[PDB]
Amino acid sequence: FETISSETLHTGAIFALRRDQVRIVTREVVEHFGAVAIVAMDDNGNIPMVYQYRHTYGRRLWELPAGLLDVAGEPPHLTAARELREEVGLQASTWQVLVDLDTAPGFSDESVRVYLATGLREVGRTMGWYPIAEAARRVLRGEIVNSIAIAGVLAVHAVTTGFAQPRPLDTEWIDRPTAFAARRAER
Amino acid sequence: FETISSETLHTGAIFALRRDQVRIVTREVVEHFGAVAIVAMDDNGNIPMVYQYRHTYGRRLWELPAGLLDVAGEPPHLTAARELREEVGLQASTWQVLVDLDTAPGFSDESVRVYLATGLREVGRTMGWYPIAEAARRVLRGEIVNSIAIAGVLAVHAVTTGFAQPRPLDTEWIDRPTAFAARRAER
Ligand SMILES: Nc1ncnc2c1ncn2C1O[C@H](COP(=O)(O)CP(=O)(O)O)[C@@H](O)[C@H]1O
Ligand SMILES: Nc1ncnc2c1ncn2C1O[C@H](COP(=O)(O)CP(=O)(O)O)[C@@H](O)[C@H]1O
Ligand SMILES: [Mn+2]
Ligand SMILES: [Mn+2]
Repeated sequence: FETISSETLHTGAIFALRRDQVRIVTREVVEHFGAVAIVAMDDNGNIPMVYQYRHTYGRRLWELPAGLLDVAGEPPHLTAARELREEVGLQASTWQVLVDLDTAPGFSDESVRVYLATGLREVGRTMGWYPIAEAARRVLRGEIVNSIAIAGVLAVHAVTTGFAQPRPLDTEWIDRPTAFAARRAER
Repeated sequence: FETISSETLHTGAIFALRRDQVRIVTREVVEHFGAVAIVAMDDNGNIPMVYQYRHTYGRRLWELPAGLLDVAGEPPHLTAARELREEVGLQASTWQVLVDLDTAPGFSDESVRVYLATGLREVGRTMGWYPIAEAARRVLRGEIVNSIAIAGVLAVHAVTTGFAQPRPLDTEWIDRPTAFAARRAER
């Protein structure tokens, strides 16, 4: 395939809308910053989750601590470590890559890197703590629907059961977004 | 919270962009049709997956058979049964709800219902067949990143391991989108 022409329709606060012609076909893309989420597992197999209101659905959803990659030039896991601290007041000595997910491949370039933080330390000075098995059962019961949350909860669940393994921080993040950030539409 | 004012910025082919003022805060929302995906598991624990090019990432991704809810008034599982047939040429006698996922809760109202189709029959007249365990290991290895795919693969993996259970077709789909379809911006 090949992009014959790109046309920017709208630039917003956190994303930009663009319309391209391909291969001929029309493809409207939503350029996003990209984001990072954290699955902080403690010594007893529990992870913290936040209950946040999502205007898109008009209700609160259970999710993993997460943030947008809106900090130009800042390393993803640095962003992730900051959000973990600010969201649930936790510092972690060990960071690994749990799972990368492309949220809506159909119309957006957003990709989210989910980290697995361990060696937890309570620092600083709404949310709840869930045993991984429960968080997982909550997913399968529809109580956790946020795609990022589902991916992280079930991934660490595969790890906690010995089925799979975490990964190094230098693991390549293939689809990390760059378009919107490259615009640098701020001043 | 409360929407003080909604402003439609752009209506596209498969989604519409809208900007609302809330509670005051600005929230730009991408109205989507919603979609359905299928995890068709055969008598031996294998599921079919398609390899499709995603312009948003400029490469091909491994995904579950899926379709947009662009068929006005058509029941979701009917849409799902049609896509399963057209995508991998399979008919299924048993349909259950596996998992619902809200793709990018941060800026879109898109929600996807993932079904678990069993009692498979090859009908009709690129894709591949994967043992659930492998598909799962592929997710944890980053070879499967599509959020819908990750959610479906790992969910059916929790079911195949006896950890969780599928669900009835009448299971409420809380976040099923309605905004864009309610516009009926076609003729
Ligand atoms: N980002 C986009 N912008 C404009 N049209 C899109 C689009 N993404 C998909 N479409 C389209 O919507 C219709 C069906 O698309 P797909 O069957 O590729 C969706 P799916 O497998 O990605 O869920 C096609 O006719 C095509 O116009
Ligand atoms: N859909 C949207 N439209 C306009 N601004 C948005 C937005 N979604 C989030 N923002 C915002 O981006 C900044 C941080 O947002 P959040 O920390 O709520 C993101 P996250 O937990 O949803 O990943 C806020 O200053 C706010 O403007
Ligand atoms: Mn956040
Ligand atoms: Mn499709």
